Amino acid sequence: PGATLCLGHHAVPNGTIVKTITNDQIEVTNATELVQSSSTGGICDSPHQILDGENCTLIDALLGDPQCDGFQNKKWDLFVERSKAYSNCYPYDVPDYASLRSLVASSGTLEFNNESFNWAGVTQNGTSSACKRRSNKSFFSRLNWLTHLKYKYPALNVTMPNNEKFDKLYIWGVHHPVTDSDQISLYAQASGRITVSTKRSQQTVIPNIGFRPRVRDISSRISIYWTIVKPGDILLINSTGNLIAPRGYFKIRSGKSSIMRSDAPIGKCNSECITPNGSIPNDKPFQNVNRITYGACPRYVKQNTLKLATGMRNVPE
Amino acid sequence: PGATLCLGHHAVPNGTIVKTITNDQIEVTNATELVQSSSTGGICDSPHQILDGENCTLIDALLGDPQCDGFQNKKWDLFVERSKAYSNCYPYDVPDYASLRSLVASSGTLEFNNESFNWAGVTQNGTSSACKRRSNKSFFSRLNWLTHLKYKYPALNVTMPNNEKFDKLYIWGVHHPVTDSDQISLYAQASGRITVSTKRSQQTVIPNIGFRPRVRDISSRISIYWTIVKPGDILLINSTGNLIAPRGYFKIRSGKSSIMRSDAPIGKCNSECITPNGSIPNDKPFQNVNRITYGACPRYVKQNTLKLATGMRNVPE
Amino acid sequence: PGATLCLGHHAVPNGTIVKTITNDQIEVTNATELVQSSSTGGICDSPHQILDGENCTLIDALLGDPQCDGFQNKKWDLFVERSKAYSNCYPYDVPDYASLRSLVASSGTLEFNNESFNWAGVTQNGTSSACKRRSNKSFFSRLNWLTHLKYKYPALNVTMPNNEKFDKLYIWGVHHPVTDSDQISLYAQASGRITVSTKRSQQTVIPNIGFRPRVRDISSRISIYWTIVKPGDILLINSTGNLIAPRGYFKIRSGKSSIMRSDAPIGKCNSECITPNGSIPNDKPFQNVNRITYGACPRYVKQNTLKLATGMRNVPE
Ligand SMILES: *[C@@H]1O[C@H](CO)[C@@H](O[C@@H]2O[C@H](CO)[C@@H](O[C@@H]3O[C@H](CO[C@H]4O[C@H](CO)[C@@H](O)[C@H](O)[C@@H]4O)[C@@H](O)[C@H](O[C@H]4O[C@H](CO)[C@@H](O)[C@H](O)[C@@H]4O)[C@@H]3O)[C@H](O)[C@H]2NC(C)=O)[C@H](O)[C@H]1NC(C)=O
Ligand SMILES: *[C@@H]1O[C@H](CO)[C@@H](O[C@@H]2O[C@H](CO)[C@@H](O[C@@H]3O[C@H](CO[C@H]4O[C@H](CO)[C@@H](O)[C@H](O)[C@@H]4O)[C@@H](O)[C@H](O[C@H]4O[C@H](CO)[C@@H](O)[C@H](O)[C@@H]4O)[C@@H]3O)[C@H](O)[C@H]2NC(C)=O)[C@H](O)[C@H]1NC(C)=O
Ligand SMILES: *[C@@H]1O[C@H](CO)[C@@H](O[C@@H]2O[C@H](CO)[C@@H](O[C@@H]3O[C@H](CO[C@H]4O[C@H](CO)[C@@H](O)[C@H](O)[C@@H]4O)[C@@H](O)[C@H](O[C@H]4O[C@H](CO)[C@@H](O)[C@H](O)[C@@H]4O)[C@@H]3O)[C@H](O)[C@H]2NC(C)=O)[C@H](O)[C@H]1NC(C)=O
Ligand SMILES: *[C@@H]1O[C@H](CO)[C@@H](O[C@@H]2O[C@H](CO)[C@@H](O[C@@H]3O[C@H](CO)[C@@H](O)[C@H](O)[C@@H]3O)[C@H](O)[C@H]2NC(C)=O)[C@H](O)[C@H]1NC(C)=O
Ligand SMILES: *[C@@H]1O[C@H](CO)[C@@H](O[C@@H]2O[C@H](CO)[C@@H](O[C@@H]3O[C@H](CO)[C@@H](O)[C@H](O)[C@@H]3O)[C@H](O)[C@H]2NC(C)=O)[C@H](O)[C@H]1NC(C)=O
Ligand SMILES: *[C@@H]1O[C@H](CO)[C@@H](O[C@@H]2O[C@H](CO)[C@@H](O[C@@H]3O[C@H](CO)[C@@H](O)[C@H](O)[C@@H]3O)[C@H](O)[C@H]2NC(C)=O)[C@H](O)[C@H]1NC(C)=O
Ligand SMILES: *[C@@H]1O[C@H](CO)[C@@H](O[C@@H]2O[C@H](CO)[C@@H](O[C@@H]3O[C@H](CO)[C@@H](O)[C@H](O)[C@@H]3O)[C@H](O)[C@H]2NC(C)=O)[C@H](O)[C@H]1NC(C)=O
Ligand SMILES: *[C@@H]1O[C@H](CO)[C@@H](O[C@@H]2O[C@H](CO)[C@@H](O[C@@H]3O[C@H](CO)[C@@H](O)[C@H](O)[C@@H]3O)[C@H](O)[C@H]2NC(C)=O)[C@H](O)[C@H]1NC(C)=O
Ligand SMILES: *[C@@H]1O[C@H](CO)[C@@H](O[C@@H]2O[C@H](CO)[C@@H](O[C@@H]3O[C@H](CO)[C@@H](O)[C@H](O)[C@@H]3O)[C@H](O)[C@H]2NC(C)=O)[C@H](O)[C@H]1NC(C)=O
Ligand SMILES: *[C@@H]1O[C@H](CO)[C@@H](O[C@@H]2O[C@H](CO)[C@@H](O)[C@H](O)[C@H]2NC(C)=O)[C@H](O)[C@H]1NC(C)=O
Ligand SMILES: *[C@@H]1O[C@H](CO)[C@@H](O[C@@H]2O[C@H](CO)[C@@H](O)[C@H](O)[C@H]2NC(C)=O)[C@H](O)[C@H]1NC(C)=O
Ligand SMILES: *[C@@H]1O[C@H](CO)[C@@H](O[C@@H]2O[C@H](CO)[C@@H](O)[C@H](O)[C@H]2NC(C)=O)[C@H](O)[C@H]1NC(C)=O
Ligand SMILES: *[C@@H]1O[C@H](CO)[C@@H](O)[C@H](O)[C@H]1NC(C)=O
Ligand SMILES: *[C@@H]1O[C@H](CO)[C@@H](O)[C@H](O)[C@H]1NC(C)=O
Ligand SMILES: *[C@@H]1O[C@H](CO)[C@@H](O)[C@H](O)[C@H]1NC(C)=O
Ligand SMILES: *[C@@H]1O[C@H](CO)[C@@H](O)[C@H](O)[C@H]1NC(C)=O
Ligand SMILES: *[C@@H]1O[C@H](CO)[C@@H](O)[C@H](O)[C@H]1NC(C)=O
Ligand SMILES: *[C@@H]1O[C@H](CO)[C@@H](O)[C@H](O)[C@H]1NC(C)=O
Repeated sequence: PGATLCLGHHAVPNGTIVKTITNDQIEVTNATELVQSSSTGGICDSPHQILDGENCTLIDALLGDPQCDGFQNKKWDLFVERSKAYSNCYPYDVPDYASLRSLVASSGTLEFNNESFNWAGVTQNGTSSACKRRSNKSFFSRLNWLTHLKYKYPALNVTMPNNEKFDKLYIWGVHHPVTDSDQISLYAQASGRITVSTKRSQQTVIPNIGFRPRVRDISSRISIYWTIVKPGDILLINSTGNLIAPRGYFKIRSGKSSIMRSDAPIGKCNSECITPNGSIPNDKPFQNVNRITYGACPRYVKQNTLKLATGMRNVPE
Repeated sequence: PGATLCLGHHAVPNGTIVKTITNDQIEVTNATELVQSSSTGGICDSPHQILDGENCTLIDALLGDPQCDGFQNKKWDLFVERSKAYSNCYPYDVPDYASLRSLVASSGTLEFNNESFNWAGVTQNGTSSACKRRSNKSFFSRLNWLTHLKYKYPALNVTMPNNEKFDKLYIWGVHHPVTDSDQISLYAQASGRITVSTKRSQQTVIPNIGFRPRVRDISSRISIYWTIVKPGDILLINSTGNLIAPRGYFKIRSGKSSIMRSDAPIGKCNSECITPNGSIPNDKPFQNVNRITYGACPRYVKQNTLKLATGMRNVPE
Repeated sequence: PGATLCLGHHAVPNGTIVKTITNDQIEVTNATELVQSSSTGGICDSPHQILDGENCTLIDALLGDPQCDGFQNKKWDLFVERSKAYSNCYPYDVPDYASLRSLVASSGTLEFNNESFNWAGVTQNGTSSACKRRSNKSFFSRLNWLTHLKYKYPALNVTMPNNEKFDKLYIWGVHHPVTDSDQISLYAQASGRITVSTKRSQQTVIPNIGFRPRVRDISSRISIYWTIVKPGDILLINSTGNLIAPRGYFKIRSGKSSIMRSDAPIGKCNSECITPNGSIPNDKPFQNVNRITYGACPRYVKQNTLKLATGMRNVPE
């Protein structure tokens, strides 16, 4: 009689369909998903330092809009900007806004140091009803609106050396009055011109008098500029009117900081990978949640699912 | 005696040489080409909506050059710009020309709506011998050259609200006269200044009087600018001279539209993939016709040919 | 008794560890390194034409700084800029500096042709103590500082046609005086304005009078601009003061030329691939020396080492 000895392999009743080089649909005993397609819906507050902008854009927190005083000197790994954020100060624009936003986001700090600028012969600390704190007329916290003193505005020619070991970021502005009579009532002369320079750079800006549409009841504008001053260099401000003066400088650092637009709530939890949709697990190599990511994240791909076989071909009985 | 039974495989007299991981030249029984290397030489007019610019650049058709009146309100999937195209109106430049061209190309429409701007106290509809229609002096169809009325040009301070559900694109310009006497004869005052603003943006432009080389016998210039006005925002134009005024707005859409430089003829045929060389079949995954493509196109690669084996190794008798 | 016949394969005592799809560490009999991780430390002077900038930036050699007279009309495949390089002429800036540097680097030539500009009614060849040659006051070699003649500066309205078969690059500038009295003592009128145009382009620049920090004892500045003039086009310079005039044009070529920042010494040797660290062998497909490369170079990758098996699995006795 003898015996029979059969060689074989396992199978399962419930196999999984995968793709190969030669077949778009072949059943294997087991597979694992390589694309992360879901988020928790919230941004975990750990392990990255998250700063929720709430009502404030980064630039409003920089300039010191009345709703953003809580942000002074704060640092972040990720600044989260909300779609509802709105400005509540004097109407302004920033030529190159995207660049200033980027460079501050990347620096990751609003650390500010006051400096004693000698604004000889002018009135300091100008305020406006378009920028209230506690119903008092106010202004951007980090800027100094200079105006005439006893109907004179003598030329400014003011220096601030950088004797630090680090770079300084200066934010400053030019005021564009609505009319020629406004120009005279504020600055006591028919126009201005502002030149801000260092040993290696120069910027001159001309105020442009005229009407813009009313925003928070103001038809004038402020235009915001910035200047970086290296160790051993010197800031020189030379102006005859219309200067929205710096009060000091911001520290500028380098590191891993960034900014993200999201309306996702911040939660008490721990996740390395942040998207605008919320944090996502990062076990998988790929994800199709969002191209926008921050941290140790799977790579964004177009596919919904990619199944990696983890077993043999399934050949059921 | 018994029998002999031989196992074997086919071969062909005429095999094809392919590349593998271990051999740059191995003969197989059959192969297929994966790189499309030829075009028909013409651009098929289907299934994309093709607009042949003929003598007109997109920007000339936008502004309304005399040779481009046939283009009014036309739409396209692909605007085809010809190398022979030339301007036949007042000499102009567009700071950022590439961006205006891109944004209009991408929008895919020249749909224009006239609006009633109140140009109180000036002469409208200025014309020039450098921009003829039917030998009559004329001007860009979408722009309004304003000049003095009875040797006065009172300040303009004109508003146009956007109460639509869509964005409006405004095209406007500044006239740079050749001389101080030209400035006075056109605008009745020594210079101009133009500020165009919205609630969220502002542009001011200064005319610059002086000689440029003659183009179509004109040594002055026009510089072209644009402004996008969102729903609920308001256009404000404030100027004292030198304004080349808008007559209305263009619709701005988003979609699949673009622009291509080509001298290929347009034919009555159907092809999904367009290159400057002409339409190409899109059965193959790769092509080496042109990096510039539009539609469902193979991907551009450097290789002339890539042969995919579709049979076994060929081992002839 | 009979015989025994055993089939087998070789092995070595000293195998090499490689990575595969299924194992990060498997021993093979032999392998070869695919990542170049070392340089010689010097830049080989062959086979590319190397131009060592020594104390000169490319832009200083272009303008004709006193330390850069040896560079006149030189050509390069690779211009090497040293970190110690410094300027020793009148303090200047170049709006778009990076672009002018790039376009000259890419052109690969400082070939300069003088032209006879008719500067009727002004003093030519102005010099300064901030730009010495042999202790004599001097100026940038390729620029012409125009000033008043007998306390007059009549308007300039000067033409230079391009009747060549090639494009011309013109470099020119605007002088920004420190004070209103300086403006008058140099140019005999209260301000300037410079318009440089062609048939297809226009640039106007306004001088901006004021103090900048002293650099080589000068608080004024020069701002440098450029203009390309095509065959058949015409350069037109129209100015009333503050013009730092061109003396001629540079040739502009296209080809394989570039620029690199490096402090590596130049040696007498032959290597196709240049990095800032020095030349590297290019036998391997990859390298981790520097992302910055010039010539026939391996591709930059993050890995230190990638070992390609060149033998079987090593199974020692
Ligand atoms: C089909 O094939 C897949 C892939 O091989 C198998 O999935 C693995 O299953 C094993 C055994 O259950 C898993 O091992 C466990 O992993 C946990 C950590 O999870 C990591 O990866 C997952 C991915 O989903 C993430 O959730 C997470 O962030 C981690 O990165 C460990 O915590 C587990 O530990 C447990 O056992 C150990 C034994 O020492 C103890 O220390 C602990 O007490 C603990 O209880 C465990 O190691 C493995 O993660 C799975 N891999 C993947 C990729 O999912 C399936 O099991 C297989 N299915 C079938 C039916 O055969
Ligand atoms: C060497 O190997 C290649 C690849 O396997 C073989 O090429 C295939 O040959 C078959 C049979 O001739 C082709 O099948 C036919 O395809 C036509 C559609 O063409 C598509 O792909 C080509 C690519 O060149 C494009 O021109 C075109 O845009 C399409 O995307 C069909 O129209 C044909 O239909 C005919 O038969 C069917 C049968 O039902 C009928 O419905 C119709 O009446 C009609 O007459 C047909 O299906 C196939 O396209 C080829 N593939 C490729 C990639 O070229 C070679 O045959 C082989 N050579 C040898 C000697 O063995
Ligand atoms: C482990 O596996 C590797 C890869 O197979 C083997 O390395 C090869 O070894 C052979 C024989 O020594 C080498 O052949 C020689 O190449 C020289 C040119 O070098 C090129 O590549 C190297 C890469 O390091 C560069 O240095 C160089 O820039 C070149 O691009 C030739 O000059 C040699 O010529 C000599 O022999 C010929 C015979 O005709 C004569 O003409 C000359 O007189 C001359 O003396 C020779 O051809 C080959 O380059 C190596 N390849 C690589 C990638 O390194 C190892 O040998 C093997 N190790 C073991 C223990 O088996
Ligand atoms: C130049 O044109 C602009 C735009 O048309 C004019 O601005 C408008 O000025 C009026 C009058 O001051 C403003 O009216 C005010 O509206 C507020 C808000 O409702 C109200 O509280 C005030 O009592 C007053 O009615 C109007 O808001 C403003 N419009 C815009 C769009 O800014 C400007 O007056 C013109 N200048 C001249 C000199 O004519
Ligand atoms: C750059 O800073 C300097 C230094 O303050 C400014 O120059 C100074 O400007 C003032 C006011 O414009 C000048 O005073 C005026 O002089 C005229 C001439 O007699 C007189 O009529 C006026 O009543 C007034 O006194 C002053 O002379 C001048 N100083 C120098 C050294 O030139 C300059 O304005 C600043 N630039 C900018 C853009 O702000
Ligand atoms: C400032 O310089 C420019 C450039 O040299 C001068 O422009 C030139 O002006 C002359 C005289 O009007 C133009 O001549 C005309 O040429 C046309 C075409 O052949 C002809 O039909 C007319 O009868 C006349 O001869 C010339 O085209 C023009 N050149 C350029 C390059 O634009 C300008 O006159 C100078 N301004 C002053 C105030 O000197
Ligand atoms: C922005 O729009 C406003 C409103 O039209 C413009 O302001 C107005 O400009 C005119 C002409 O410059 C001023 O009239 C002039 O007043 C002087 C002073 O007495 C007089 O000598 C002249 O004969 C003439 O009548 C008008 O007062 C002024 N209105 C206001 C409210 O300031 C302004 O020019 C526009 N800006 C631009 C850049 O166009
Ligand atoms: C406007 O402000 C600037 C910046 O504070 C003033 O520039 C400074 O001017 C002084 C006086 O000319 C310069 O002093 C000189 O220093 C050199 C080098 O040590 C020395 O050789 C001279 O004998 C003299 O002491 C100083 O360098 C310069 N500072 C800077 C940073 O540029 C300018 O004077 C002010 N203008 C007015 C009208 O007040
Ligand atoms: C562009 O080039 C033209 C041609 O040279 C310049 O125009 C000319 O400018 C001069 C000086 O500004 C004018 O002469 C002046 O005329 C007035 C008016 O009577 C007189 O008071 C002065 O004493 C002087 O003679 C000349 O008339 C004028 N020519 C023309 C045809 O307008 C213009 O300045 C140049 N533009 C630039 C930005 O440099
Ligand atoms: C995460 O957020 C993104 C961005 O909003 C979502 O992608 C959008 O999905 C909508 C449909 O819900 C589409 O209309 C848009 O085209 C998508 N936007 C972009 C920018 O691609 C995405 O669905 C979200 N994913 C998850 C898993 O929540
Ligand atoms: C399609 O058009 C392109 C662009 O003109 C052709 O590519 C050029 O070919 C010429 C030689 O005829 C070269 O001198 C240029 O360097 C190429 N230009 C570019 C931008 O790469 C191409 O040959 C055409 N292809 C076909 C199949 O017609
Ligand atoms: C070649 O030069 C590069 C650039 O300086 C070197 O890369 C730097 O290495 C230092 C450490 O020595 C790091 O701190 C920097 O982050 C690196 N710089 C950049 C820009 O990546 C590199 O080490 C040199 N390689 C060799 C083989 O000499
Ligand atoms: C943000 O603004 C809204 C009103 O727009 C207000 O209800 C809310 O209290 C503000 N949040 C903070 C944190 O100030
Ligand atoms: C301006 O305000 C600050 C407080 O913000 C104060 O320290 C300073 O004395 C004020 N200066 C003047 C001139 O009013
Ligand atoms: C285009 O211009 C040429 C002359 O340059 C003319 O022959 C042709 O008729 C024009 N085409 C159209 C469509 O107007
Ligand atoms: C300007 O021209 C248009 C026709 O293009 C006409 O409707 C309008 O009445 C003209 N306006 C004036 C003020 O001449
Ligand atoms: C470069 O400058 C240094 C001083 O800064 C000098 O020692 C050296 O001789 C200069 N080199 C050349 C080539 O002129
Ligand atoms: C300017 O200098 C050059 C030499 O660099 C000389 O040829 C020319 O004659 C000088 N011109 C004047 C007007 O001084």
